[PDB]
Amino acid sequence: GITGTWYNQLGATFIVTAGADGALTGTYESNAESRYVLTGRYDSAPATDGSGTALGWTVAWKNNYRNAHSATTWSGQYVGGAEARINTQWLLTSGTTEANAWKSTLVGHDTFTKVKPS
Amino acid sequence: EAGITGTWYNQLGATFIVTAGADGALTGTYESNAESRYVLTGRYDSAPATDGSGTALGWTVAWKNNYRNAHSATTWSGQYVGGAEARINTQWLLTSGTTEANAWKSTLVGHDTFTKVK
Amino acid sequence: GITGTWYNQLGATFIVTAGADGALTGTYESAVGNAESRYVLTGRYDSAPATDGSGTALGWTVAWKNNYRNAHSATTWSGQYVGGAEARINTQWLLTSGTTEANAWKSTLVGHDTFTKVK
Amino acid sequence: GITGTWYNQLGATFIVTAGADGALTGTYESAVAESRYVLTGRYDSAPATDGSGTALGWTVAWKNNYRNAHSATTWSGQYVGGAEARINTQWLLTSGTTEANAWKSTLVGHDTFTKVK
Repeated sequence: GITGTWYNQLGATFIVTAGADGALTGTYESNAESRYVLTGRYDSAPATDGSGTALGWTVAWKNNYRNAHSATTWSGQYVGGAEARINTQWLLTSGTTEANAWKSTLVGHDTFTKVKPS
Repeated sequence: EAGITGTWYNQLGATFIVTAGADGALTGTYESNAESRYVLTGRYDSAPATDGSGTALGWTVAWKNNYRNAHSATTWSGQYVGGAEARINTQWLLTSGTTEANAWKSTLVGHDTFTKVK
Repeated sequence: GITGTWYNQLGATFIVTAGADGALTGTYESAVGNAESRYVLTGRYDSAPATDGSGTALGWTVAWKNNYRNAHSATTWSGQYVGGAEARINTQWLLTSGTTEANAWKSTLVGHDTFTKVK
Repeated sequence: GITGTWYNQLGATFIVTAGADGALTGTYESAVAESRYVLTGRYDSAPATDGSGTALGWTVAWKNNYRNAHSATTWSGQYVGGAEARINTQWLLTSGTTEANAWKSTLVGHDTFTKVK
């Protein structure tokens, strides 16, 4: 299932818990210095025709050591299987002035698995 | 104060009801009637820069409630811009649960803007 | 309907021609209008849209190199033209910058632009 | 290093020429003959020589003489050279829609192409 410790293709660590009511809660680490709170939602009653499980979550990149004045949201689906994975697309929006709002948002794609790259 | 807590309306008649807590959290509901209401959660920067920049945030809605399930989730990533005409400018990703064969068509992308009045 | 001069919300200027079975050509520049700010674009559109009231799908690219400047990057816009009532072109875009592999995660910006034949 | 034939993992093939002027022109076959479409776009014809990749983008409108999906895809990305050359992209697919359905007009995704079939 979704609950557990996941790693993306860059070594970041996604420690998540999926609650019964549809919640996602946890920590995202890019040690404690580099660790941040997360929260999100997931479809707690997915289709039964082979489709994956829809979900999303948010990290604001502030903690007690640093603040980058930004937030990433990941939107994706869990795909169960021999090598379970969470395939996401993400949007990183930074706090900008109006003048710089056109370049406020980065987009990318993260694949999470249970194994950490070397 | 952060200025985010309250009711927000988008360009299509949707209604976003949120509370911004002291620990950086966003919680609330997103709706159109009970059949159209859904839970949300997210994060925001509680210590934004003081150089005129907006306030980074993000939130997620999974499209299941007690009355229906679209096997889908939307994440909104963006920033709060205070002032007379406060607004929250976002970009969103809607991922549907799909089979892998159909995964290429799993994610819709768009943008929404929210205001305090309709 | 697509052939013409369009402007986005930030005042960029898009001069485009739609050819017989689907080509888009033209140029893209800044509202300042200096030549150092002008770039080539190319793209495609649907030359036989539906007859049910739906818009016309299209897209194009600009690489941000010209004779004066090189940002080592490129934007693509994807959208639809919808006619009558004041023609509009509603788009989403992607800007990719050349990066080392180590920085590829930060290579791409996303946004949206709406163009009208009015400034 | 861009000119030639590129493949994805979905059975798509495209043949492109990277012109000395920055143009990209070619054909995109969505299914390995009634499935071929024109492609055109642009790329950075003087990239850096510091390890960075080469920026590029292209479009395909899904109409040909035999069929028409009333839609178009744009890919934005970069070429990475070397023994193991790649084109790494993000893409957007927009369909023609009525305004009532415009909220659902655009799909987003990513695709990587290689020189090895």
